[PDB]
Amino acid sequence: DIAHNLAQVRDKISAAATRCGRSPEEITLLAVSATKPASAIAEAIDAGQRQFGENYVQEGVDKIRHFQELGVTGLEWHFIGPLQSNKSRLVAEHFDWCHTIDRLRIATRLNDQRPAELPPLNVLIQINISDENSKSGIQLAELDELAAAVAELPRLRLRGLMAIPAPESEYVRQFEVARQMAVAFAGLKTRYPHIDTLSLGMSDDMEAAIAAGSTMVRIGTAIFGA
Ligand SMILES: Cc1ncc(COP(=O)(O)O)c(C=O)c1O
Repeated sequence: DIAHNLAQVRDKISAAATRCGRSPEEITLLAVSATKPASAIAEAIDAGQRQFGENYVQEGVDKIRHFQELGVTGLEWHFIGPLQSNKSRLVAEHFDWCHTIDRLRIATRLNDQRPAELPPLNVLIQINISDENSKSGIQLAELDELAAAVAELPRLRLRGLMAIPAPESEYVRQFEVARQMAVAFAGLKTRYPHIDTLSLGMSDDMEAAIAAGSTMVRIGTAIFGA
């Protein structure tokens, strides 16, 4: 039951925020609807969910067109998958957020392809904080340079950081890795304008990420099933 699962997930978010002295409103729930049908999204919308994350461009754009066509207003779509240059125009024309900026050329393409009448595309720079197997994300040492370049792109808005840590079962390591991101986020936030988003945490490490300072958790399985 999607409605029931949304309520249950929001309950555990709220508790984890309150337990570590944070307001529940500090945490945005991003419902990851990738691989799920539009009808499952429509259920979530009827249950009050408004922010959806998609991993594949054409799948996401098709859904966005579907709900725009029903005149369903007020949604926020986040592209959270790796972005190839040949699909950037579709992202730039349809999505509200992109979490996976890890090279300047893809950001400049998105900026150039973003219609001027739209709001600037909110972007996060993706950090490979702990996954030796992943091709995605930059090293932290590259952050200052990339953030500076991205920040001048007028049709993008740099909002913060994202990371997909390597899978980790120990709470202690989940926390310390998320803290590495939170420290980097805080340092960016002191010099850059409108840094307010740390996209960090999924179903299995949600509590450590929230304790560490995440502002946005990306939940799929716990809402829609795997
Ligand atoms: C970036 C990102 N966030 C979240 C998820 C899903 O998280 P979970 O199903 O563990 O809640 C995935 C896709 O599986 C993902 O690629």
